Amino acid sequence: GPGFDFAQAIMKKNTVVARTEKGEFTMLGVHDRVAVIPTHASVGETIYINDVETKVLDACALRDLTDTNLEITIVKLDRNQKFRDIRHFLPRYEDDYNDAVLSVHTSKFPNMYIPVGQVTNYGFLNLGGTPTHRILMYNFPTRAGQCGGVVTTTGKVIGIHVGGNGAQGFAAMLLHSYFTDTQKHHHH
Amino acid sequence: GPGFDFAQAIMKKNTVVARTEKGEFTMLGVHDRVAVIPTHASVGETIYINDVETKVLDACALRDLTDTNLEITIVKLDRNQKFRDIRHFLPRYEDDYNDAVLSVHTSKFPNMYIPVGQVTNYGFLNLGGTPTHRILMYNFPTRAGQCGGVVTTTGKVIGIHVGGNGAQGFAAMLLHSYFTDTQKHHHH
Ligand SMILES: *[C@@H](CC(=O)OCC)[C@H](C[C@@H]1CCNC1=O)NC(=O)OC(C)(C)C
Ligand SMILES: *[C@@H](CC(=O)OCC)[C@H](C[C@@H]1CCNC1=O)NC(=O)OC(C)(C)C
Repeated sequence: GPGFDFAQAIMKKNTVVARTEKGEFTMLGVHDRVAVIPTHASVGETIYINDVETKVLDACALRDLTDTNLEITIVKLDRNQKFRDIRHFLPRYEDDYNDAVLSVHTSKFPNMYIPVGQVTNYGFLNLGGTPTHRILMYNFPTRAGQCGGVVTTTGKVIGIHVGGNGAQGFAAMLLHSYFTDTQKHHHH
Repeated sequence: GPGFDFAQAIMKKNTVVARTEKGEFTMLGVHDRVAVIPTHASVGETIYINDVETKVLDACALRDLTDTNLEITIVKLDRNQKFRDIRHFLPRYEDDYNDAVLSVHTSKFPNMYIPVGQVTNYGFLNLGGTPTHRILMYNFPTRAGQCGGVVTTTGKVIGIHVGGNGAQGFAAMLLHSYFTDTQKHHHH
């Protein structure tokens, strides 16, 4: 019994449509003015958020300690509204999951929910020719237009959709420690 | 709070993918080997059901007593499996509804759910140049590929999706009396 109600609460308060030179993506807002988007979106210095041109104050394309793409880009946005803080719904650790929902919020699909079933910690993925780590996999035929879609179970936001091979879909994990209010160094 | 669980139970036991010369449509099975599909599908003497070629034993393109298109075609299929009988979930009368779900089951979207919000008894619609009666309307930007999609609230199957103008979506009603085990006359 997929957590449709939870998915819908997340979509309603915590997603916007983002558009870059690469097209539209569902965008999950995490806290304050911080959101995520797949790294293949190629975030620049500005982005459209619900068709409003918006200054990108920071964009961090995450990579692990092997210097490998994680496919998550964290963005800080110059806008007035704060996102509801949903960090407490992010998992602490890598995990497998049951009965997940993928939800999309784009111009073409402003509110759509797809039960993808079981989600497994998959690991390595050649993503459009880019070596990528920390991938989650579900046996569902996801399509173009669903990148950035949010993967939830009840009470957890576990990843965002980034790829698919026609039979399976792939999400980059979200972990709680990606967003903890932290320390000082030169990142660009 | 949309009835996602109800929608999912209907999709799981009572839909198949149907494909005609016009493309793929979600197809709702109602009872025995009787199903529905939008009249614009142009059902012939055979149809594909989950990619299996299937004899169409009867196809009745419903019209009202003004001789106007209702956009429902009832089909009787030569296949082994019986549909779970869901006639008791069909409304008796025309009505307006709250918080409906539209669900799609095609090759491209084998399982997708879209909350469309309020559903109003709309009446007349010029559907792709065909005058049509008994239409339901929802303020949601439905797209090509969603025709045949099932419109539910908890406990009722109220219509199938047939059209849209980019801002609103339109479904043809289903009424309980369309499927009551009835009497004798020449219909073709
Ligand atoms: C989401 C982004 C997209 O559609 O970009 C257009 C090129 C894509 C989702 C998968 C496409 C096929 N099925 C999917 O679930 N991801 C994507 O295209 O990844 C790259 C690496 C850009 C090819
Ligand atoms: C469903 C059938 C379809 O896609 O046929 C391809 C021509 C269509 C749904 C609407 C299209 C735009 N938005 C919709 O919600 N219905 C449709 O195209 O109706 C006709 C009468 C065939 C034009």
